[PDB]
Amino acid sequence: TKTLKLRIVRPYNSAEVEKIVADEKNNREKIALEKNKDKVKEACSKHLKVAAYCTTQVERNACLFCKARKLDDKFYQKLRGQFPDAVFWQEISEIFRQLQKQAAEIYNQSLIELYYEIFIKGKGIANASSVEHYLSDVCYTRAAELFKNAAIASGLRSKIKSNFRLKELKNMKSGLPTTKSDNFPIPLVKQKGGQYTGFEISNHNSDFIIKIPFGRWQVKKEIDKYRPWEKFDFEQVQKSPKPISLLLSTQRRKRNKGWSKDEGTEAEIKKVMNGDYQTSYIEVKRGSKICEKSAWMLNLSIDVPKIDKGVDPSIIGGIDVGVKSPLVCAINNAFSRYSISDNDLFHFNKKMFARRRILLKKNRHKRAGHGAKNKLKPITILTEKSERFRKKLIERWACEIADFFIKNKVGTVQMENLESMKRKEDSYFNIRLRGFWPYAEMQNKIEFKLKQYGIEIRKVAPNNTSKTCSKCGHLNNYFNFEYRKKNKFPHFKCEKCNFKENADYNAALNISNPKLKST
Amino acid sequence: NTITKTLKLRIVRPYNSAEVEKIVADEKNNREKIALEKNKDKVKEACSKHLKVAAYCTTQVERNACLFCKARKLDDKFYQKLRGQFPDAVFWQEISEIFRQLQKQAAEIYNQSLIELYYEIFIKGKGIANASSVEHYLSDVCYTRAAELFKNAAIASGLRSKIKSNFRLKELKNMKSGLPTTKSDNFPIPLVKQKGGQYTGFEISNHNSDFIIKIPFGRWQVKKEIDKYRPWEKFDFEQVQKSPKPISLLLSTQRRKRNKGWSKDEGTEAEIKKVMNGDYQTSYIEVKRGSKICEKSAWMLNLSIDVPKIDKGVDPSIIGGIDVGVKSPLVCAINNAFSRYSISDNDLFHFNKKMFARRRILLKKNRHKRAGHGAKNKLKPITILTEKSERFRKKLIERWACEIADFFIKNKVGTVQMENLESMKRKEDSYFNIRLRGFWPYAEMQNKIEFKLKQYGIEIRKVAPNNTSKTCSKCGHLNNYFNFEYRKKNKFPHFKCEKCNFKENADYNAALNISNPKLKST
RNA sequence: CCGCUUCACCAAAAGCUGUCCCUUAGGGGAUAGAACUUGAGUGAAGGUGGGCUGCUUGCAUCAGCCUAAUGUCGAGAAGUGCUUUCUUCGGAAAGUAACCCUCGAAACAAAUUCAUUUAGACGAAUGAAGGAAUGCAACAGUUG
Ligand SMILES: [Zn+2]
Ligand SMILES: [Zn+2]
Ligand SMILES: [Zn+2]
Ligand SMILES: [Zn+2]
Repeated sequence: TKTLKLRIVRPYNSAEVEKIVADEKNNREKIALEKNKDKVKEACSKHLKVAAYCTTQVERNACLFCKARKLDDKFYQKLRGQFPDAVFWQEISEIFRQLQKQAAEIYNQSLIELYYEIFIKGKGIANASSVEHYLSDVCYTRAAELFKNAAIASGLRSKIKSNFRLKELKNMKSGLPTTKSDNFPIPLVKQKGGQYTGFEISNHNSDFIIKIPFGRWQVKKEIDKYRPWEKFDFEQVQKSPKPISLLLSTQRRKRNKGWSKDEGTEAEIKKVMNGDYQTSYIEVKRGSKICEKSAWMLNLSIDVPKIDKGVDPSIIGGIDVGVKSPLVCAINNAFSRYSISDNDLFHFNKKMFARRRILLKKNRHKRAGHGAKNKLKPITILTEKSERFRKKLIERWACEIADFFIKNKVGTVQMENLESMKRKEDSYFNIRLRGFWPYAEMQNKIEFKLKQYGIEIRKVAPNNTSKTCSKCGHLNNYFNFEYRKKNKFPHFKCEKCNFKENADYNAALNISNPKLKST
Repeated sequence: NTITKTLKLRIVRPYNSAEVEKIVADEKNNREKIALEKNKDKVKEACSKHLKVAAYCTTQVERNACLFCKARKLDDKFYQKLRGQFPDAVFWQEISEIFRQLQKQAAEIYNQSLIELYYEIFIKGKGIANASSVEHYLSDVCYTRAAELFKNAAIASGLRSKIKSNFRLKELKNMKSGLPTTKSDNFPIPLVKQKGGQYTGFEISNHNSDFIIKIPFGRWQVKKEIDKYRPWEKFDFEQVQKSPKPISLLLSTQRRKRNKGWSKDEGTEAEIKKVMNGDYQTSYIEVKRGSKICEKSAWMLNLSIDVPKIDKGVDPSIIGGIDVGVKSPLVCAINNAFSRYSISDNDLFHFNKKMFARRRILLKKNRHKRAGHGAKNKLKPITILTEKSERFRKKLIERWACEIADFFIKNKVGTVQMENLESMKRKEDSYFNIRLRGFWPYAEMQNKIEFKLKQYGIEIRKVAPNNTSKTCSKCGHLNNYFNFEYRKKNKFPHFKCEKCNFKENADYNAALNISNPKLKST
C-alpha cells in the first residue's frame, strides 16, 4: 500500500476549450506585452527574456503581467455560456469544498451517533454487525441521497468503519478525534478487481489527465444565506452522468519554494496507467505545506500485497569511517546514503570528562590517609559503565546498519579492513577520541548482526580512498589532511569533473567499488 | 468592570478540626521542648528563627542545618496513632484517592456530557438550537447526571459551568473548529459555588497567619465492589445535606511572605492578603496535580478572583503602538513625545538550540533509540524539556509584558493599538520566524500582552496591518521600495524616507505608523 | 576532550560586492576584496559542559544527592501487526510480544523498622502532615 501526492492547476474539459484557454491567456499576455512599452519596467520574468524591451527583472511575484495572464471570471462566465460542459478552476474548487464539508459533517455526526447508540442507550455491549447495519441503513443512504453517487457513500462506509473503533472505546480510554474540516478528503472509490478499471488516467505533456465520474449538479434556485455552499445535487450516474476530467500537473513543491519534480513516483504512476498497479482511492484535499493549503492537490492511494524480495549480490554496499559521523554507509548504484549520529556519544563523553575533571580536583589533598588507592576508586566504576554503554551503542549502530541494508536489500557489503582502518588520520577517531576504542569487537558485532540478517562481508581495503572521486579516479592528491584542517574540512570538489560532493560520502563510495577486490 | 484571575497554590495538609489541630500543634511544640532540653549544648547551629528565643550556642545556620526545626518534623506511626484515635479525621492518602476518583469520574462525565449536548443539538435537533436551548440542555442533562453520581451540588454546578465555558457553540455550528474531548488524567475538578451578595463562597479563614479553605463535601463511604479493570472507582460520596463532611485544606504561604512584594498593593501577594482579609470572594476551584515528585504527587489548587482594574493614570487621548522588531523582539513607540522602548538583552537561544538539536537527533531516527517500551516513554525526555522551555518562554513573555506595561504607565498611554493576528504570522521582518522555524506560538504571547495591558485599564485596538513596514511615519510618503530581499541585501539598514530623509529604525517606523491615531480599527 | 565562557592571536569553504551564461519559478557554478560574521583553529584562566530537592515558577550563587540516564530495564496485553481455527460478505476467539503498544523506575535531609563482619558503616525499605537558602525579576489557569 502507498500514498502518492500529485497536484492540479486546472480542469481538462475537452481539447478545444483548453486550447481556447491557452490561446486567450497568450492573447492577454501579448496585449500586456505590446501595451507595456515603458508603462511598467518590472519586466516580468519570462516576458523579458522572451521578447520585450524592459529594464529590470523583478522577482516575478508582484508584477503586472501574470495578473493579466491570471484570467477573469467574466471571461470564464462567457466561456461557460458558449460551452456549458466547460468547467473551470473556481467551479471545481467550490465542488471540492462542498463535498469536503458534506463528508466531514456526515462523518462526524455518524461517529457521535454510533458512539451514543453503542455506549449510553445500549450500555456499551453490542457487536460490530450493528455498526455495519448503522452504516448501510443510515449513512450510506444519507450520503447517497444527499448526492446520487453511491460509490462515494460506500467509500465513506469504509472510511468510518476504519475510523470508528468499538473495542478501544469500550474501556473509554480515549475519545473520538474530530477535525477542523481542513484535514478531510473525499473517498471516490471504485472496485479493485477487474471490472472497474479505475479513474481512466491518461498521459499528457509530462502531465496527466484524470477522469472522475459525477452527475449533473443543478445549481439550485435558493442560494441559502445560512448555508453558503450547498446548492447542488450530483445526479445519478446510472441515468445521466458527466465525468469531470482534470489536468494533473506533476509539479511537487519543496516547502513553499518553486516548481520541482521528484522521480521516485512517476514510474509508479506509469505502472498505474499501463493496466497494472490497481489503485482504488482518490483523496481530494488541500496540501499540508505552506500556500498549498489553498490550492487543491490530489492523493492517489494504492494497494499492493506483500511481495518480498530478499537480497541479491548484484547490489554491493560499502561501510567507511567518517569525520563528523563515526561511520557512513554507501551504495554504488543509487543515492541511498546514511549517516550515523554523533551527538549522543558526544554528550556522553562530555559528561564523563566533566565528571572525571570534577573528581580530579576535589581529591588532590582532600581524601587523605590512603594515598592514590581510594583516590582511584570511583573512576574505575565509571569506566566499566562507560564500556557497557559503548558496547550497547555499538550494538545499536550494528542493528541500525543491518536495518538500513535490509530495507535497501543489499546482498553483500564490502567493509574496509581493520588494521588499515585503525591507522587512518582522517577518521572521527584519532582526532578527538585519541585511540581509546575497541575496534575489533565493533567489526565482529557488525559481522554477527549482518550475518544474522544473512549478508556476506568483503574486506576489499583499497590503497588510497578519501581523495579519489567515484565518478572518475583523478586521485586529487592536493587533498592533504593538513590542508583539510587548514580549510576546516571543506567539501570534495573533483575539479576535472566539476563535481562538488560532501567530502566523506565519496570516500564511502570508493569502498563500495566492486572492481577492486578483497584481501 | 472586573478582571478575572487565578492563583495557583499548593495544598500542604488537610486541616482537620480545631481540637485535633491543637493536638498536633501542641505535639510539635512538645517535640521542640523535648529536643530543646535533650541537647545539653552539643550544638552550635541554632537557626536564625531560633537565636532570638533559645540561644546557648555560637552562630546561626540556614534553617536546614538546624535541629529544632528538624525536631518539629512529624513521623508516620504517630499519624497511625491519630488514625486509630479519630476515625472522623481525614488524611492525605484517603483525600488523594478521593481526588483521583473525582478526576476520573469528572473527565468521563465531561466527555459524556459534551457528546450528549452535541447529539441533542445537531443530530436529533437537526442543528436547530439557539444558545438558550443549549443552556436548557446543559441544565437538563449535565447537572442531572452529575448530581446523580456526585451527591455534591458544588461539583455538579462546576461541571455545568465548565462545559458551558468549553462548549464553544458557534464554531461547532458553522463547522469552524473541532469538538473538544480530553485525553489526560490531569483533569481539574471545576468546583463552582456562587458568590453574589447574600452568599460568600468557601469560608476563607486566617486562623494563625495561614490559609485555610473549606470545600463543602459529603460523608463518603468505602465501596464493596472493586473491579479489576478500573481500580480507582472505590467510594460512595453520600449526600451533603444528610451527612456533611467539609474537606478543609491548608495552602502554603510561607514562601510568599519572604518576597520583596508582600507589604504592597499590586503584587499577587497583596491579592492573597486581601483574600485573607474577607474580600475577593472566590467562585471557581481547580484541583490539579503538579509535577510528579517523589512517588506522591503534590496536588495544586487554583483560586479564581475578580480584581478591580487599576486606574494608574489612564487617558486615551494619548496613543501608543507596538510592533514586532528585528533587533529587539518587541519595540514600543510613543506618538508625539519621541519616546522609544526596546528589549535587547538576553542569551536564551543557544539553550533552545541545544534542546532542538537533541530533539532532532532523537526524532529523525527513533527506530532503535528507546523502543519496546511504548511511546509515552519513547518521548519522555522530550516532554520534560518542552514543558520546561515553554515555561521559560511564558515567564520571559510575562517579564516582557510587565516591562511594556511599566513603560506605558511611565508614558501614560490610555489605549494601545496592536496588529491583526492573521498578519502577525505572515510578517517576515520579525526577530522571530527567521531564527525559529515553527517554534514560537504567538497567540499566547498576544494573550499575555493583552491581559497585562488590561491590568492597568489600557485598551487594545486591532488595526489595519497592510504594508506597515514601508509606509513612512513623519509624513505618509508611501515609500514602497523597502522590500524584503532589498532589506536583506542592504545588511538590515535604517529605513529612510525618499523626501523627508527620515533615517530611522524601520520597525520603529512600523509601530509609529500604528501610534498615529488616524488609523481606523476593526 | 569540551561543537563551555571571557580575553588575545590566527585561516576563509559559508555570506556580500562585481562578472558571465543558462530556464533565470528554486536558485546552480567560478574568479579578486574585507572582516560584521564563521571556525569540530591556537594559547592563558576558570567552569557539569546533564539533571533533582530547597514548599508557585525562571535565571545566577549556595547546601546535599543521582547519572551508562539522549541510558538500561520491570510488569502486562486495551490497541497495531503476524500465525492458527471457524462464517467465509465481514469479523470474532486463542495466542504471539515486533510496535510512536500501555503503565511505570535516579536525585535534599531528620526519624523509624529489619538485617549484616566487627558502638562505626552498608543494604533494603518506610514516606506529604510547612525541616529547608540568598539576590533580582515576575507570578490568571485549564481545555480546544
Ligand atoms: Zn508579472
Ligand atoms: Zn570524478
Ligand atoms: Zn530552627
Ligand atoms: Zn517617507
